[PDB]
Amino acid sequence: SGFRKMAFPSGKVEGCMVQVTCGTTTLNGLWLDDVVYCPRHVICTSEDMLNPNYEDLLIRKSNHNFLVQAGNVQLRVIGHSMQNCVLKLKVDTANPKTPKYKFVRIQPGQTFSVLACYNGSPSGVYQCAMRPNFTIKGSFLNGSCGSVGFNIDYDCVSFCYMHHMELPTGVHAGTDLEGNFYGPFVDRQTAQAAGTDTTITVNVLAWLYAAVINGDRWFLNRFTTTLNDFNLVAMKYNYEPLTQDHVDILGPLSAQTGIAVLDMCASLKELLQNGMNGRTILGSALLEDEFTPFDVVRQCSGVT
Amino acid sequence: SGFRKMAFPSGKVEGCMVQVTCGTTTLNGLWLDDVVYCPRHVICTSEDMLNPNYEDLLIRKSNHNFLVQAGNVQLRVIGHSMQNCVLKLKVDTANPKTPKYKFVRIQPGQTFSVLACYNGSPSGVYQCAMRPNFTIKGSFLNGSCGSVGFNIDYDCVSFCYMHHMELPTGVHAGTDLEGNFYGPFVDRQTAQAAGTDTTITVNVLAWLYAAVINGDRWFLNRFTTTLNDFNLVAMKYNYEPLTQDHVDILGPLSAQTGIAVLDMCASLKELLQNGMNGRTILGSALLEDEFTPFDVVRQCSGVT
Ligand SMILES: Cc1cc(C)cc(CC(=O)Nc2nncn2C)c1
Ligand SMILES: Cc1cc(C)cc(CC(=O)Nc2nncn2C)c1
Repeated sequence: SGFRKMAFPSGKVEGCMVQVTCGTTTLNGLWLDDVVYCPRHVICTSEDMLNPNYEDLLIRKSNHNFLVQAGNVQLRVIGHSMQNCVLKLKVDTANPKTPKYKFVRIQPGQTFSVLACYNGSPSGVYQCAMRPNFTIKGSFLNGSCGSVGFNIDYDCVSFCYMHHMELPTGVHAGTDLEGNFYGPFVDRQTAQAAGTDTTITVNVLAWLYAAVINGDRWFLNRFTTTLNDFNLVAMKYNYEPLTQDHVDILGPLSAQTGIAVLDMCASLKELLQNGMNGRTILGSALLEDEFTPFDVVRQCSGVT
Repeated sequence: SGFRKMAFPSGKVEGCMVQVTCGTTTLNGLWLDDVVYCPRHVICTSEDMLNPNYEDLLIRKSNHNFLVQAGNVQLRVIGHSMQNCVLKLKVDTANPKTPKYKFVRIQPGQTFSVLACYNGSPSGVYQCAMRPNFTIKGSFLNGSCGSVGFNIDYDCVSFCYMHHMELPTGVHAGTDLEGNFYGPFVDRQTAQAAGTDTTITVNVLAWLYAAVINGDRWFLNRFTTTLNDFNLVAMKYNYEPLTQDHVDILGPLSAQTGIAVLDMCASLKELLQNGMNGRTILGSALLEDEFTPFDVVRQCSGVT
C-alpha cells in the first residue's frame, strides 16, 4: 500500500539523450535509430527569438553546423530537415541503445513522465499531466529544451512530448515528436495566452478511488448524485464535465472498490462544496488531478 | 522555472535489478559487481514471518536454492552469507552494468529516490524522505521487497535504502545496504511502534525559498523571529527544532534570495499559526517537507 506520484523508470530514455549545439545555442536532442530530434529554435540566437523566420535561419546552416554529442562521443550529421517545430538530424550511426519506441500525440488530461536534461545529461524525472489547456506545469530552466515526455508499456517507450518553451506565466509548452505544438503556442518570444484551464475530473475521481484502496476513506458519504447534477457543480468549480466515457474508464476502480462512480461523484461534490476542513487525502490537502484511472490501476497492481 | 518533486534518473539502478527466488518467495535483488544483495526474509514463508529464526532458516538453504535471474538470464550462485537483515549472494559473474557506487547510511530528514520493482523489473521511480521516525511513506505492494533507495552525484550512485516491509500502519521500513534497519524495526510480522514523527523544518524552509525563487511570494511578511521563539512554535506544531546547523545549510538560499533565514522562519511561523487560508504554494495546500536545501539548490540550478 501507499500511493505516490510515480514516474516511469527513465533508463530507456536516458540512453537516447544527446547534446545539440548550433552556433551559440545548446539544447537536448533525442537520438532514436539514425535520427536526432530537437527543437528547431536551436538555430536561433535570443535576438532571433522575438520573431524568427525559421526557414531563412535554417538555410544558413549546414550539416557541419549541428554539433551532436552523445555523452563524450561526437555524431556525424549527414542530413537535416525541419518538420513543423522540430529539426531531424540524420546521423551516420544508429543509436545502439534505441529502445522499442513509438511517437504518440497524447490527449489533454493524460499523464506522462518527463526526463529533465541539461547539455544532453539527465538531471531528474517527474510525472505530470498535459493540462486541459495543453500546457504542462514542469520544472525547466534554460538549456532544458529538447527534454522529452513519455510513457512505457512493458518494453516500448511512447514519446509524447518535447519541451520547447516557458510561457511568460511560468507554465510550459512543447510539441509532439512530429514538431506539432500542443495548444495554440508558437516557438516565438511573444505574449501567448494559455486558455482557461480546468481540473481533470476523471483523474480526481481515479485518485479518490486510489485513496479508498489505500485506506483514506473519511470523504465517503451517504449521498449519490447524477451526471447532470454533478456537472452543475463541476461547472461552478472549473472542473471538466464528466461524461459516460469517463464513467466507463472508471469501471475497473468502481468494480474493485464496490463504490459506484456516481457515489464517488457525490463525495467529490461534497469535497468541492465544503473543502477538506483541514484534513488530507493521500498526503495532499487539495484534490489531485495528475493520476489517470490507468495510472491508479497500474500503481495499485504493480505493473512493470 | 517551476518546481517539481523530482527523482534521480533511474537508469544506473535499473541495470542492477535482479529477481531472487528462494523456495516459494520471490523478491528483488541488487546486483553490484559479483554480489546480489536482497532482504533476508526471501528465505521465509509467510508462516515463518511471525517469529523467524533466520540463522536456522538459512542453514537449510544452499547456493542452488537461491534462484537469481537478471532479466531473462540465470546467475550462478557460488556463495551466500547473511549480514544483519540482508543476504549477500556471491555470483560467478560481475554485473557489466555496475555503475560507480557507494553504500551510505542517510540521516533522518534526508531525501532519496526509490525505484519500485516487482519480480526484478522496474515499475516506477519516486522521490521521498526518510522520516524523522525512520519510516518512509512509499508505494510498495507484495513483491516490492528488495527495491532500493538512492542518490546520484554525477556518475556515482549512493545506495541508502533497501525495502523490507510495511508496518501495520501502512508506512514502510527498510535497511541500509549493510542490512541495518533504519529505526527500531525488526523483520518480523509483529506489532511495531513507529515513533512520533515530526515535520522536517529545515526542508519546509528550503521549499519556501524554492517557492520565492519560482514566484510564489504571498506568504512573505513584515516580521522576523528568533531561533528560540520559532522553536516554541515548532514545538507546538510538531516540527523539528531548528538549529544553527540548519540555518547554516540554508545559507546559499538565503544569499540567493536576499531573505534572512529568521525572516523566512517568521513566514513559516505565520503559516503554522494561520494556515494557508485556501491558498497554495508551489501547487501544494500543505507545507512540503520532502525537499532538502541541497535538493532545492540542485533543482534551481539544473545539476545533471
Ligand atoms: C527567448 C525564447 C523564446 C522561446 C519561444 C523559447 C525560448 C527557450 C525557453 O523559453 N526555454 C525554457 N525552458 N524552460 C524555461 N525556459 C526559459 C527562449
Ligand atoms: C508477513 C511479512 C512480514 C514482514 C516483516 C515482511 C513482509 C513483507 C512485506 O510486508 N512487504 C511489503 N512491502 N510493501 C508492502 N508489503 C506488504 C511480510
